[PDB]
Amino acid sequence: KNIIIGAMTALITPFKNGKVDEQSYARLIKRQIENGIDAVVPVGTTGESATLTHEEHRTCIEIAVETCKGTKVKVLAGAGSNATHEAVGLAKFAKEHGADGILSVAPYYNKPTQQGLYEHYKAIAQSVDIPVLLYNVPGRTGCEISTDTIIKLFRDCENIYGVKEASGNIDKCVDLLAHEPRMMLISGEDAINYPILSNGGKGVISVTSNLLPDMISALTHFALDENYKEAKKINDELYNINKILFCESNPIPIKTAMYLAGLIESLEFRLPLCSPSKENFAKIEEVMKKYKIKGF
Amino acid sequence: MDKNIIIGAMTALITPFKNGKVDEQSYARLIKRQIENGIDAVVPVGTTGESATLTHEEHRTCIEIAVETCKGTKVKVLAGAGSNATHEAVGLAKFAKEHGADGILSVAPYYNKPTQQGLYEHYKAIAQSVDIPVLLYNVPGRTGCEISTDTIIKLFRDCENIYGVKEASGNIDKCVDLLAHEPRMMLISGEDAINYPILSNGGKGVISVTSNLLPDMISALTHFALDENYKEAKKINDELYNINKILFCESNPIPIKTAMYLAGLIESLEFRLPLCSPSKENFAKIEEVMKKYKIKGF
Amino acid sequence: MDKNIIIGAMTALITPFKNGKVDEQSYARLIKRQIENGIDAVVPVGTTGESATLTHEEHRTCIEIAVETCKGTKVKVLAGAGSNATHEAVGLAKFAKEHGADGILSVAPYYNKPTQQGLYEHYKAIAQSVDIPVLLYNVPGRTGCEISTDTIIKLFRDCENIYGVKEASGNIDKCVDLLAHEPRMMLISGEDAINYPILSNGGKGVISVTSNLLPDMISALTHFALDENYKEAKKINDELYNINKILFCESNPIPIKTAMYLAGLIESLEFRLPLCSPSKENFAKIEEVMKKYKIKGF
Amino acid sequence: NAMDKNIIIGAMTALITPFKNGKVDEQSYARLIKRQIENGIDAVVPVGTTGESATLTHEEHRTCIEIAVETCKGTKVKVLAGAGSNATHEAVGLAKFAKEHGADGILSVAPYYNKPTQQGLYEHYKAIAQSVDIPVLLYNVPGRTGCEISTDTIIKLFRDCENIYGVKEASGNIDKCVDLLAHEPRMMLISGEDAINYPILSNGGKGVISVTSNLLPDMISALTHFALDENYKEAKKINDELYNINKILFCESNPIPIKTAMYLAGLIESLEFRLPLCSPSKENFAKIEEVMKKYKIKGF
Ligand SMILES: [Cl-]
Ligand SMILES: [Cl-]
Ligand SMILES: [Cl-]
Ligand SMILES: [Cl-]
Ligand SMILES: [Cl-]
Ligand SMILES: [Cl-]
Ligand SMILES: [Cl-]
Ligand SMILES: [Cl-]
Ligand SMILES: [Cl-]
Ligand SMILES: [Cl-]
Repeated sequence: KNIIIGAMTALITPFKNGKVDEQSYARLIKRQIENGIDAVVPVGTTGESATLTHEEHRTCIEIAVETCKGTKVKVLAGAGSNATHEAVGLAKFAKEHGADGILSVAPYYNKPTQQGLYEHYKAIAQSVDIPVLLYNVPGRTGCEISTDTIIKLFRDCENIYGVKEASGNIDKCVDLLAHEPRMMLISGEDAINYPILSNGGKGVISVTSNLLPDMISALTHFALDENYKEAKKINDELYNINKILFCESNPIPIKTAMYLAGLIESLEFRLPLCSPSKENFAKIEEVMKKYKIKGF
Repeated sequence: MDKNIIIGAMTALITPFKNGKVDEQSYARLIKRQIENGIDAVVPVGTTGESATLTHEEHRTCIEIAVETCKGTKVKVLAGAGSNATHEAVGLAKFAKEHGADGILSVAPYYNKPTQQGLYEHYKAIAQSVDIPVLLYNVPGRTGCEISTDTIIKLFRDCENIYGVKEASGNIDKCVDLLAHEPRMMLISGEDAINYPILSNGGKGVISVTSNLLPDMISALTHFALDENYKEAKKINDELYNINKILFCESNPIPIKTAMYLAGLIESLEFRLPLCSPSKENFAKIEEVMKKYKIKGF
Repeated sequence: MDKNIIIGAMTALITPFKNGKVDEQSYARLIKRQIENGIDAVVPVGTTGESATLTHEEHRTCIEIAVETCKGTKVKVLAGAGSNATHEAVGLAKFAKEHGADGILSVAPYYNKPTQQGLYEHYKAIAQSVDIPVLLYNVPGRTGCEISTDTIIKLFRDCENIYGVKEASGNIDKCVDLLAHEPRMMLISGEDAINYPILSNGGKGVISVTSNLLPDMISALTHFALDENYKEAKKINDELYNINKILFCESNPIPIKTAMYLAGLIESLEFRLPLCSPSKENFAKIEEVMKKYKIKGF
Repeated sequence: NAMDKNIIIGAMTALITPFKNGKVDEQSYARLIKRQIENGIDAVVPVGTTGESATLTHEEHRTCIEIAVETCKGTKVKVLAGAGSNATHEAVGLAKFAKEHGADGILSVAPYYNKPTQQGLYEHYKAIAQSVDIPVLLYNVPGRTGCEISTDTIIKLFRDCENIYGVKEASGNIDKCVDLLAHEPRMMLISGEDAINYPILSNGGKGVISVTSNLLPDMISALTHFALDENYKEAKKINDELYNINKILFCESNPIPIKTAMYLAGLIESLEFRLPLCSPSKENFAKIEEVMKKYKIKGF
């Protein structure tokens, strides 16, 4: 198996005057690289994938690929869709523009059956020869990839190598690795990075690492090296920030934090996303004071 | 206040496929069948119509066919036009208008979970971009978000052409809340099994999946209720419960297309991935349930 | 079949405390006030009456006071008598009958989560133990289990004295399901905000929290609906929505007892732990909502 | 602070209660407890949910606690008696009752059915804790009670009451477990969900109150002891091996599946429950029967 594992960041997409701030994007990626991160995920949920155009999607993947060139950092591009023909197109597109692998979210809104999910991902995996990571996030999609479906896809499709789980369900994580220990289970929920890793998970795709790349990468690496004592210490230390970064829908809080930290110049979203309430803005600002935030 | 509205018995149209493409002649035939069986409006390219997997050109074709087929009749076209990206939703609204839609149905942003403030700005932008009626669509089970009663009411009061909401949330308490606080809006049932309860509380129409198969029955239920013939409306809602329930034994529109195929109303049981045929067990359950109903032909 | 029934407008009675004991004089006055304001039955020692924290002797006293206060009137006593242990629930049913109850309300077993087969056997045992009417009570948010439609219908058909169900599940779909398949049963609303929708679908009464405070309004709503005056019933249901909602801002009966205290209808705002007074903020919200309503004294 | 040091942790079993001809089978109960003791178990919990507390009489409650205390006497095994109620006055009475009958501590479930507020829950447990001088373990199980003890409430009770020493969590919410131990690392977090015993322990949890251990006490006790010694590799191996049985033991409401397994294993003579509990469906019975055949089940 070719795989992409370790500490990985779901990159925010900075905007300036309604456009992707391309210089800022490259600079943010360089900061990730210099702080121990193993891979970056351009144009996922945290990157406002829903509201980007196809050309902007291309631009972000290209910038990620170029910034990571000559480094150990890989690019796991977001490429999911709820239409199979579109997801196949996107997987091919990502590979065309130099991605090392793709993250492909379960179809949102149209609620396919397990058989549909199996055929969806089989089509995607067959369209490219790079690694594919499934992404289960039922609170956002309205559907769940069952354990049996994930395992069948892993066993049947050479390049499907694991799943990013964002379902708040540690029982499912036990189920997955007890039955198919060969897969790469990746945490998609920051607050529980340590519990997932301590049960044999092999990485994280993190929102929090946008702000604290050094701490998330340290946690992940400690855990992978079976230094559970030190990984847990960091996971506990991070709980407050990990929680507050979801006080409103991601990436509203993380972009607010990045702005407060002076890491992006404009606190700007594309509708229907918008700035947080004053109460939540103030909570985010206060929680941040307890952490050492690396600059550029 | 004096909004234009689209209400009454309405159908969320399925989209038939043939050899991987939209079967345009079948689509027209199905719409004419709805018209001839008492339906007041049709919704092309919504969820039941597999909007997620149609191309932009197909979206255009389906709307154009619906508009053309309804010409020379009272039947209105309420086009599906929602997106989870506000700039896209605005473009879809203008696009539907340009192609002759009488109004638009605009689903709450799915997957990206905007806040209420974001939902308000989303729909304000859409409503400002066209001069035709806009019906909000709340279906939290699919979208991952809910347009709150406060937000719906604020939109209704602030934007002239937002005239109501299609509710698909299995929450009759919310239906009471909405009409108690803002009795001028058009509340539209988006859940077939509870069509009668929504109408009897002051709802003014339905956007139905079941009416694809049984348009005459859904039409009668709605008009009985609008005329305050509640005993007759309830009787039909009760008779329809079994089919209303089986049409969601797998995710819509898998069961309704299966039923249309079984009834001989479409030629092939064909979907676009990630949708697919139902399990053999569910296929058989649908077939058995249908035997209790008189299904209008062409 | 021709079952004895207890239907119409009914009140889930609060239990007033004074110095840590049941205030028996207050209890009697509160019941007389319900009788004088058009209520058809009262329910002593249910959830709203803090049944969990009353002793066996207090349970006895409350039932005896309800029965005595209702003598010489048409008002019925539907006594709370459920338990999560079948042997206990049988004992409670016999006990309620012994002390003069006209029927019993028997909640689905809480906490131990029996299966449908277990629920069927539970209620079959209870119904066999007495010759008075038994009303099932489904409230999954409190019990952790749900009596399915099939189970309810099987019980109704198999056990002569089980005559229907109080539904408090926020699920109008299930109300449709129940009466579409078994129209002979008495469906009773257990959720005040949706009293009208349940009645307009053929429900035959309510067991209300709000009627503690506004008995004449709940009675009128119910009787308008039973006479098929749906416009008038809906008008009251809509007017009541604000109070109906605020009465659950914290777990019932915390808000209703607060409201009764604010209205001057009980002397002290006293609960038995683990119930306690509402937050300062919720106390203020309840007071403000009440200002819009006419409240009758004794 | 003596009390702060008095805890009951390690591998613990939520005991089933065997019936024979509608009565508690006292000989069988003693025998089953001895089997737990001889297979590495650190404490037993008589008359909890798994023991069908809801349907036992007060006299049967006393009998079960007495048998547990006597059987554990002279061993290091502790008795953590079920003593919760949704009425505070009753819960206080039950705590005193458990103490007077020799229990080492009590397990006290969050009030079911009546849905108290967090302030009510705090007052409920403060009353209970002040009534006895033995350890109290809170028990959060929202799917059964209809309420949840919030992290803030749990931490406040731990900080305010000397003898409230931790919480048994059965909420399938590992985030909450992180939250609890990140903010109050001195408490004893106890797993109440067998399938995730290892994840809870590896995050600093200090024991389990197990249903599965009724059937496989040796495997649950080995897992727990490995984890407490930071041999995570070996603890995880057992947790993984156990997943199939841990899952099937909840195919219907506990203790329906565990009693079915005990019966099929010959560890109790009859598959008998008190209503409203009853035997499982034919489908689930068969699933339980087949899953068991992959495990080694110790006899007496
Ligand atoms: Cl499925
Ligand atoms: Cl296996
Ligand atoms: Cl903004
Ligand atoms: Cl604000
Ligand atoms: Cl099949
Ligand atoms: Cl007696
Ligand atoms: Cl069941
Ligand atoms: Cl307060
Ligand atoms: Cl609270
Ligand atoms: Cl703290």
